[PDB]
Amino acid sequence: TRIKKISIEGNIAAGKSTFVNILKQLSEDWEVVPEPVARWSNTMEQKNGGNVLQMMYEKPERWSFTFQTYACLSRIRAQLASLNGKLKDAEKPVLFFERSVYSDRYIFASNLYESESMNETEWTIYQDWHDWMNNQQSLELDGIIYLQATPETCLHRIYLRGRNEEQGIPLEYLEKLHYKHESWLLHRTLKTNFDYLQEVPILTLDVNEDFKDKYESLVEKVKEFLSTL
Amino acid sequence: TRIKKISIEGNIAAGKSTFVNILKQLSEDWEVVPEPVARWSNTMEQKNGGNVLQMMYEKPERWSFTFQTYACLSRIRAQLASLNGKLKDAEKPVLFFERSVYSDRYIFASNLYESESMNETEWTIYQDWHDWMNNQQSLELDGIIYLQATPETCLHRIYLRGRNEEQGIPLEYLEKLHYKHESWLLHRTLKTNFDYLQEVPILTLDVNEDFKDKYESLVEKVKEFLSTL
Ligand SMILES: Cc1ccc(-c2ccc(CCN3CCN(C)CC3)cc2)cc1Nc1nc(-c2nccc(N)n2)cs1
Ligand SMILES: Cc1ccc(-c2ccc(CCN3CCN(C)CC3)cc2)cc1Nc1nc(-c2nccc(N)n2)cs1
Ligand SMILES: O=c1ccn([C@@H]2O[C@H](COP(=O)(O)OP(=O)(O)O)[C@@H](O)[C@H]2O)c(=O)[nH]1
Ligand SMILES: O=c1ccn([C@@H]2O[C@H](COP(=O)(O)OP(=O)(O)O)[C@@H](O)[C@H]2O)c(=O)[nH]1
Ligand code: NA
Ligand code: NA
Repeated sequence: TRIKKISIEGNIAAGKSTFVNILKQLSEDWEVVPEPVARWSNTMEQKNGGNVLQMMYEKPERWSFTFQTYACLSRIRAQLASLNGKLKDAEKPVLFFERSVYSDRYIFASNLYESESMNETEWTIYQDWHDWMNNQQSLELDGIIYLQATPETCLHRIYLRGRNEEQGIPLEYLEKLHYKHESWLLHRTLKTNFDYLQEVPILTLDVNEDFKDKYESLVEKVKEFLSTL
Repeated sequence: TRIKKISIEGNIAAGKSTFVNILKQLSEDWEVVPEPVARWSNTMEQKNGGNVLQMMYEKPERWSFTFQTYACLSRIRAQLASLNGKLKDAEKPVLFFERSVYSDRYIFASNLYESESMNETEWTIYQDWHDWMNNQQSLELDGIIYLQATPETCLHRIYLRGRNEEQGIPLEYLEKLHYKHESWLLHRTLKTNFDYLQEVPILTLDVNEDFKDKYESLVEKVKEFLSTL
């Protein structure tokens, strides 16, 4: 029938990839679109993405615009392709997106503008492109699952995941991203050019406690949430 | 009925803007989409474009990717808007595009890559974005009118038009762009990811002689060309 689209949102190393790969396995009606940036961080997209990530570590204020535009186009095409290719013989089809087009802009790109890694012209061009690129759209979300963790939990999980380039990320940065997610998804204080988002259902899940071998209660809340949509 | 789409192609100051504003007036069935870059060179797009042009004059190797992506998105939306808003009560509707999506990539963006104003990653990202952005398309061309002028004619016409920032453009640069237009539109030696372009009809017009008050013979060739499409 109609595929349900659910974004999984959360800070760096909150556990979105872990959670998505749990969900993947529990039902033939449940599919997953991993975040392109996540995969680049692990082929022509993969080659461009690896180069942009490395370039960004050196000089965020030169590459933030290029990076954000490509990260968002790569997400849009990977999401469209899952919508068109998968779950068509399924009865209650669900697509779980690792993050969204809205996190790209209102979390990451916004944060880079706010750090002066994009200048006003780059941020304005980026918003114009984003506003327009997302009309020329059937990616509209049925609901958002927020994986809520403390900055400290995420900082610990960055250490656990043990990526060289990430070991430098400081608590202060994560506390910034955390704050943006609280404003957007909990207090719902964040305005956007996407009217329907104000009324989109949000499930908030506390993932401060390890869930890798103990996720039944989280999946129960996901199944209840899905029944309301 | 079905709007016919014709790109007007030519080197800098060949006379495309002059020619398009002649055509505009000759028929209620004839509409024109000026090139966004041309208008920026004369409002939020206008403000972004002015800033990007000025930034480009200072540092082409920093802004070529940002400039080319925005110039092409601005063209795509201005072309789409003319296709959807105009010529609907008209019997033999024609839209004349000042340049195309194909000149953006195969002339300008290509030329900037070739001058090392874009690095390989920027050029590859740009081509990926272009390939994909132009599927998510009803802008396909019925025919191309090539306004063919010598580099010297164009250099003279840059002096005539008398834009401060352009008075620095050297013959060598124009000879480069000229060569690209000859390869693409005359010898048809240039390959592209747009199969149909190999078979698109091209009218070549010599505009070395001033036509502003003497254009009847050119318009006669345009009307004959249109009757074949
Ligand atoms: C790879 C990489 C390299 C570098 C950076 C980075 C480093 C430092 C700073 C602060 C700059 N300061 C300059 C001086 N000032 C005084 C203070 C500030 C900002 C950024 C970040 C990333 N990853 C990102 N990943 C996304 C991302 N992830 C998913 C989705 C999506 N859309 N974007 C965004 S940044
Ligand atoms: C505004 C502006 C400022 C600057 C330039 C510019 C200047 C110099 C150079 C050569 C660099 N060199 C560096 C060192 N090397 C040794 C040799 C080379 C390249 C470029 C050009 C433009 N306009 C353009 N306009 C379009 C354009 N027009 C319509 C449509 C469309 N898509 N693009 C492209 S560039
Ligand atoms: O309940 C959890 C969730 C995550 N992790 C680990 O924490 C890191 C971050 O998880 P993930 O990469 O899924 O986070 P994402 O960036 O996708 O949110 C990884 O090493 C996980 O194996 C964990 O040990 N227990
Ligand atoms: O037959 C012509 C065509 C053009 N021009 C002048 O040459 C310059 C370049 O023309 P245009 O701006 O139309 O060129 P485009 O860049 O649009 O090709 C302008 O000053 C025109 O008025 C001219 O004097 N006679
Ligand atoms: Na599944
Ligand atoms: Na007209």
